[PDB]
Amino acid sequence: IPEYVDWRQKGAVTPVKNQGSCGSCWAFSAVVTIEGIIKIRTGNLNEYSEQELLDCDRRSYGCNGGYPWSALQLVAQYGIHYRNTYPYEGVQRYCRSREKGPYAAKTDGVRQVQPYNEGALLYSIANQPVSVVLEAAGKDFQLYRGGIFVGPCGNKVDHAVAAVGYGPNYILIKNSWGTGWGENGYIRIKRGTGNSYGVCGLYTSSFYPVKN
Ligand SMILES: *[C@@H](C(=O)O)[C@H](O)C(=O)N[C@@H](CC(C)C)C(=O)NCCCCNC(N)=[NH2+]
Repeated sequence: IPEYVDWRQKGAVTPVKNQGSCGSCWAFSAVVTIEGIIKIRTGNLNEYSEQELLDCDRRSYGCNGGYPWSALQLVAQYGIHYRNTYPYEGVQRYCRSREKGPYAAKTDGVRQVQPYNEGALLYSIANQPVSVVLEAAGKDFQLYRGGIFVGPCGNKVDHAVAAVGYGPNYILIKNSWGTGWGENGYIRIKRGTGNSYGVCGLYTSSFYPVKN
């Protein structure tokens, strides 16, 4: 795998989004991986519905948090609608996937990256955007403005995001806190420290969709 990966340069990453006050990051994270794998497999970049996963993933807890894996499993089981068809409302409502017509995309399955292994995650990122989790509760992370972020941060993960690239000393992360946070909505998080957890627990729980 190469020294640098940046799926934005490959046209596989949609504009940065803002989840608002709702604890829906798990759905945003899942959607970035779906947008990426559909572009990789089909050549088209489309935006998908975070709101649909928020409403319809019965394993997750709406705006009270949830599971990227469960959201990805829903897309493999059933499918997902375009964002335009099922736009983001920032509040969990009744699942409306039966009343929105046929699904726009469908995946084949969901695979977990071997946890607590930076190279395994880099290998995954070299193939496609990956859903990852990190500790975002620290003000150091909350106030991040740019550069390669080293912390301070612990490994009490609480926030799902998406890894869309990497370089020799960082992993490139698409956050869901709007374009005014970080580097136009992104953070570069230091890698190569030899911590198994990853900086801010970044290697704790990583999933990606499979699409034949
Ligand atoms: C993300 C956010 O917008 O803050 C959101 O809180 C979330 O997805 N949290 C996850 C933490 C990481 C993705 C690991 C989470 O805590 N999920 C667990 C489900 C919520 C807890 N239980 C209940 N019953 N609500």
